[PDB]
Amino acid sequence: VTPPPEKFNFAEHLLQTNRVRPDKTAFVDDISSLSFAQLEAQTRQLAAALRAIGVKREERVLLLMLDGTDWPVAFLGAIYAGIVPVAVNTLLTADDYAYMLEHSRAQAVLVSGALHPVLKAALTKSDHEVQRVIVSRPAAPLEPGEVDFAEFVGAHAPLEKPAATQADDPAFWLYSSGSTGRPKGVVHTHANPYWTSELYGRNTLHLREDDVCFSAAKLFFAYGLGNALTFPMTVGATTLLMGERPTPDAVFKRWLGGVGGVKPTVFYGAPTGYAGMLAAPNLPSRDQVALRLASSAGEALPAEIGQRFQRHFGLDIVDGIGSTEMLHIFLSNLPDRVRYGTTGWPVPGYQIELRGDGGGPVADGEPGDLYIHGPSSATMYWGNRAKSRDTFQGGWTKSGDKYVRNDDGSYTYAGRTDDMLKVSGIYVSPFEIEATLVQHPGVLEAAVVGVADEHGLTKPKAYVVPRPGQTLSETELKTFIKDRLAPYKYPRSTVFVAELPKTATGKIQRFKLREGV
Ligand SMILES: Nc1ncnc2c1ncn2[C@@H]1O[C@H](COP(=O)(O)OC(=O)c2ccccc2)[C@@H](O)[C@H]1O
Repeated sequence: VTPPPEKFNFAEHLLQTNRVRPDKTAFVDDISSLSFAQLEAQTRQLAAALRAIGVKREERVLLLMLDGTDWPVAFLGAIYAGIVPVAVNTLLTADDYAYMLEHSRAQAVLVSGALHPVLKAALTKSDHEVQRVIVSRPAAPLEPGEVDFAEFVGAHAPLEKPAATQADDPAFWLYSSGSTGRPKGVVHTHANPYWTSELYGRNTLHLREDDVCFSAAKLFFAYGLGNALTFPMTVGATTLLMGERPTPDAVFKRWLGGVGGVKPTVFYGAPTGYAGMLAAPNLPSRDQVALRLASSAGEALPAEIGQRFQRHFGLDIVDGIGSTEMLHIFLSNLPDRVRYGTTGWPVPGYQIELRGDGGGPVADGEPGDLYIHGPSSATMYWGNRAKSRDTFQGGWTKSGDKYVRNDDGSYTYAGRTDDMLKVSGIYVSPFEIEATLVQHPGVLEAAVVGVADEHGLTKPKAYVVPRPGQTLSETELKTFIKDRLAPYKYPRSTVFVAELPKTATGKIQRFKLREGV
C-alpha cells in the first residue's frame, strides 16, 4: 500500500475516488438514498454551511446521529471543511453528552431528531460553547435558533475546495470508556482511515465496487465507521444503513432485500448478534440471501457460533480484533482462512507483540499482553496526558488484552488485563453496574463479574448482599435497573448472598466470584 501524500484531506480523497461513479447509490436507508454525486454535493454544501456559521478549522462539532444517509454527509462535510466531527454513541445519558460538549469544546451539534431530547438536557446543564444545533429529521418542533439539517445544507452553495489539511492532522474523534472515569476522546488523523480502509477493507476483506455493505455495528463504533463508511467508499460499494436497533428480524428484513431494492453481500456484526440470529426461528435459508462475506468483531467469536453459521449458510464468519485506538482490525482471520477458536493472524501492515510481566518476551503457548504497532493508531486521548502515556507506549499501542500465539502463527484470545467486559461486543464496566445496584435502598453491597453464557458469550452476573431489615426481591431489582442501564448492561443473573469474599482492606475478591465460590 502506498502511503497517503502529506497534503491530504480524507473527505476529498473519498469524494475523488467516486467521481468515476456519480450515479451509483452510495447510501440507502429506510426512507432515502444518495448517489455518489448527491453525497458529494451535500457533503460540500454542509462544509460550507458549517463555515458560514463561523466554525473554524481545527474546531470540533458533535455528531450525535442514528445511522442514515445524513450521517456520512455530516461526517465527511465537517472533514472536507477541516472541522473535526466527534462521532458519539447514541445510547448515552445527558450527563455523558454534557461532558462531551465541554471536553470537546464542540462549536455546533448535528443531532437526529430522536436524540434531540437527551441533547437538550445536555445543553441545559453544561458550560458548553455550542453556537448552533442542526437537527436531522426533527421529531418535535425546532426551538428558536435551531435549524433543520435539510435546510441548513440546502441553503448553502458547495464549498469549492477542501481545507488544505495534512495527513497527520486530526480529522475526527471517537470516544471510548474504561472501567472508571469519564469517556476518553480518541483523536484520529486524516491518514488513519486511509490505512484501515486499504490494509483491511481492501487488502484483507477484498471488498469491491459491486458489494452491498450492511453493518449491524453503527457508524459511531470504530468497527462500523470502517464497515459502512470508509471501506465501501474506498471501493465504490453501495451501503445499506439502518436507524433502528439491530434485532434478528430487522437484520433478516434487510438480508432479504426488504429495503432500497438491495440485498447485502457483506454483513458485519458482533458474535452476540450472530448467536441471536442462529437461534431465531425465521433464520433465512441460503437461497434467500446474497451474502458472500460475514465479518465479526467486538468480542471473541465462540467457535460453535462460527461452525453453526458455516453449516447453515456455507459462509464462514471472519473474526478479527480491532480497537477504537487502532481505528480498525489489526489481527484477523481471512475470508479464505478461518481457524475457529482463534483471532487469526496479524493484518499485513500491523506488527503485533505479546509482552510478559516486565515487558519481556513470552514463549509460544503462554499468554502475554497485546501491543500493536501500525499506521492507523490514534495520536493521544485528548486532554488526558497520563492515560495517553499509558496506552501510547512509543509507536506501540497497548490494547488491554492478553493473547496466546499458536504454532501456526494464529493468536487465541486470553481475556482483558483490566476489569472491562464486552457484552454484546460493546464495553460495560462492572463498576458502573455495581454503582447502580448499591443505590437501591434494599442493597447493602454488590459485586459484578463476567460469566460465560450457554453460547460462551460473556454477560455480567451480579452478586448482591441485601440490607438486613429491608425487603428486596429479584423482580424489584430487575425493575430498578431496566430503568437505569442500557439493556446490553443488564446482569444475566443476580445471586443474593449473605456476604462477599474480601481482603482485610475490604477489597472484594472478584476472582473468587468468577471461580464460583
Ligand atoms: N474479535 C475480537 N475478539 C476478542 N476481543 C475483541 C474483538 N474485537 C474487539 N475486542 C475487544 O474489544 C476491545 C476494543 O473495544 P472498542 O469498542 O474500542 O473497539 C472494537 O471493538 C473494534 C473497533 C474497530 C474494529 C473492530 C472492533 C479490544 O481491546 C478487545 O478487548
